[PDB]
Amino acid sequence: MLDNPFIGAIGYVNPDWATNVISQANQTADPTLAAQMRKVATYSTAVWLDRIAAITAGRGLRGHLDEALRQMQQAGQPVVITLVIYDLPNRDCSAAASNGELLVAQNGLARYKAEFIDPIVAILSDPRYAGLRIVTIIEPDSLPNLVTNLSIPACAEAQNAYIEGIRYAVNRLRTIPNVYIYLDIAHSGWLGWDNNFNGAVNLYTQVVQGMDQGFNSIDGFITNVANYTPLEEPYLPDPNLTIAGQPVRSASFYEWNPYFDELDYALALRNAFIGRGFPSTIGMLIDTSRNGWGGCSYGRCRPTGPSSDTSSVNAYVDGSRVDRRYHRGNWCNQAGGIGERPQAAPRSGIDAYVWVKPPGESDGVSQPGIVDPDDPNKKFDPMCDPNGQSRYNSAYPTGALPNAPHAGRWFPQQFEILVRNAYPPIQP
Ligand SMILES: [Ca+2]
Ligand SMILES: [Ca+2]
Ligand SMILES: [Ca+2]
Repeated sequence: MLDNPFIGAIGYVNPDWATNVISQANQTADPTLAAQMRKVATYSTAVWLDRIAAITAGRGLRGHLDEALRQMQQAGQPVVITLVIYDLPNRDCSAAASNGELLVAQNGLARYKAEFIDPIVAILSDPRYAGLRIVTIIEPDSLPNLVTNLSIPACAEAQNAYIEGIRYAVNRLRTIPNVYIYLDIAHSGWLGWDNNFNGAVNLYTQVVQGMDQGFNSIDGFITNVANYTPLEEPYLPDPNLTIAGQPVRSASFYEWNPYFDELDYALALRNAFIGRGFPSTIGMLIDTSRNGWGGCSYGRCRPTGPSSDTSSVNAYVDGSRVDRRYHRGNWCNQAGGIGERPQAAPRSGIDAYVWVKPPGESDGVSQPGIVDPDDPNKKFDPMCDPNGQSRYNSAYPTGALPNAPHAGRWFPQQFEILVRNAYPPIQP
């Protein structure tokens, strides 16, 4: 097994995603923007397995792997393909409504094992795929809920199913020598606060210790999956900097969380885990699909330096931060921009920047009353209401873009915004 599966391999390019990008480019009048979109279509994105049907629907898992083989033959070098394993029972428990098809109280764990993990493992075990590097991102929005959201019944009731399900997934995937396993661990705006950070380190250490190969059962962790938090806040590098008598982390946007960005957070987690007994061979991934924050939205353009307004900590932070969301918890259909392109080993301790969430795919439908004919499990979430307030702090708007289709479906208005706001900007 390699120390870093992203070194010496090219990323899988999903033709089904690229087809959507190119279709929009062909319908885009501005020749420069259209050319930028065509360039975007050449980049590598992860394949999401978000329900049992996803295993065989369309080209299916085998189809993507066969396509990866073709790209590998064509390129004359290894291909690394990223798969998102995302179907735990009581999935996304902190939402009032789960889009997940499996329920803990109705044989969810057992079905997760037999009908989701098992057939995935059988396909990945096919000797035909031995030449690939297969990266599996394990269950976004699962374990972090057990740190912060146990007050929510759906989360508290799912605890042991999450633990046993993730252990089962990793234990089975570890039997396949070219599978590289990264556990999802949210983002800095979720687990950055001291109590959450320590709670997460404790929890993930317990979860991994109980796996068959203990601390050797995984290859590392991933942050920022499907979120927008920047890699770096270059103009807020010191969370303890005093402005008007107070440290900048005390700003309303941060609420005393000292982690303003994903590099600080991912590297701190990695060091903490190594301190708990994980081998230094672990590496972190960060999803940079939508965290560039170029262009302008939410009443601001990207800052080009620390704010000149040192009159209050809020004025300073709000004028200095690259993440210009109204509130850090605003996760749905944000007017952000594409971030750093997928790349291997950008920093010591970081295995790669990856595009896990595929840019252009919706985070959720923007209003209730509309049922997805292909998945009646997908349900409107008020965080996606362009006219609504955040459920985490009602003083702030959701920031969600209007006219969004159901989650996973192509959202051309956001895709155009994501390309225009790319940082670094897309070059045709
Ligand atoms: Ca490694
Ligand atoms: Ca089965
Ligand atoms: Ca920083």
